[PDB]
Amino acid sequence: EMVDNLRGKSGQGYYVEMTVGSPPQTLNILVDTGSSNFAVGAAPHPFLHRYYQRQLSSTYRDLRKGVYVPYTQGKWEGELGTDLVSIPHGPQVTVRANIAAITESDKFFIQGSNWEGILGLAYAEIARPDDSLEPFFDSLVKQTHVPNLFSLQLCGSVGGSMIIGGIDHSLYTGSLWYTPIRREWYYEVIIVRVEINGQDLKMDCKEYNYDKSIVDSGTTNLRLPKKVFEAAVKSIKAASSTEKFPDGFWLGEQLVCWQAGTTPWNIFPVISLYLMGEVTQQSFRITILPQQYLRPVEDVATSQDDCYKFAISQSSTGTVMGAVIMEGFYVVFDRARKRIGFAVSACHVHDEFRTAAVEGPFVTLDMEDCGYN
Ligand SMILES: CCNc1cc(C(=O)N[C@@H](Cc2ccccc2)[C@H](O)CNC(C)(C)CCCC(C)C)cc(N2CCCC2=O)c1
Repeated sequence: EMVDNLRGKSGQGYYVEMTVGSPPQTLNILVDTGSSNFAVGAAPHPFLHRYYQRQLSSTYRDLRKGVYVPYTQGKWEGELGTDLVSIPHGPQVTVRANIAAITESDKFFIQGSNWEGILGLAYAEIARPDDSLEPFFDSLVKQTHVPNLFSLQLCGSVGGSMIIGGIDHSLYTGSLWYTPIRREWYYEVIIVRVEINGQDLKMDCKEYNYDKSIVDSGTTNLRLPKKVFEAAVKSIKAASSTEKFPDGFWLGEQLVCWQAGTTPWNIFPVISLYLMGEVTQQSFRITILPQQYLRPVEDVATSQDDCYKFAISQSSTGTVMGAVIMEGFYVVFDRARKRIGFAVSACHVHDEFRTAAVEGPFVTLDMEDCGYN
């Protein structure tokens, strides 16, 4: 009954329906594996259709502590408190959790996104103000009999499914390949190799993980360390040289459009990200097609064409495998076994020539540890 319980709009995040307070106040909350704070708009804002009204909740408890959270994009400040929370289209349980009441924000809420809050699903180590603020999932597991695990199937209006407490076999095909969660703070993993159209980038694998690599459903793009990003773009341009695009495109500052239905998918290469396996020197790879890294930008004004933005960008905080990477894959966040599984999704991207895939195992003779720290 949790299938297709996610909605969203490209580049604006995926959200699930939740209720906070008593009586229940329904709100759409963005699913974010890239942070650990559960926060909801709690005051009027230009882009908010509704918000959390603490005065109307008889079960609310103020913690008398303020909180500030800065993201890559946007930031907000609010008041900490606790209240009862439930997930209509999820496990039928009610738990008391910490909630940050957003009273001030900057470039956080998105006009027309349809969500009013965020659910940080990562670990307490990155929660603000500090790790003593128990994240929502932790509270959920402690207070209920929900297994310490959740899976996300993001599909490219959009939708998807967030299965809490288990794995839904009808949401993927083939095998599930697991990569270790290197450290329990962000969902940190290790990339051991990167290929652009079968051609290895030939780089010390530590570069791919400088200073860390994570799985973040709350970030749109595939963000790469400067060195890797430059190498990647050079290779993608080479592969697509039959057409020349302005530098602004490769910088993600400009759209590229083609007449409706004529996008030349074939001139863009497949990007392979090899992830560390559960066994020494073993790995598996997930393949990304341009249908994933060329994000469609819907606009009625430009509807005679199909327009896209390059969804691969530079980062100075490590590799971020965002939503465009997760789309088309069934991703299992097995917190109980400190590992993340990937499998081809029931809504995977593909055309008559290529398809997104999860393949393994691959072996490496190199004995180097790809971990940066
Ligand atoms: C979906 C909206 N699009 C985005 C979002 C973000 C972004 O910062 N997302 C937040 C959550 C968030 C913030 C605002 C609105 C919605 C969700 C995420 O937690 C960061 N995780 C991090 C990176 C791990 C940081 C967590 C900080 C906390 C203090 C732990 C970056 C994007 N960018 C920036 C350039 C490329 C790109 O795609 C595009």
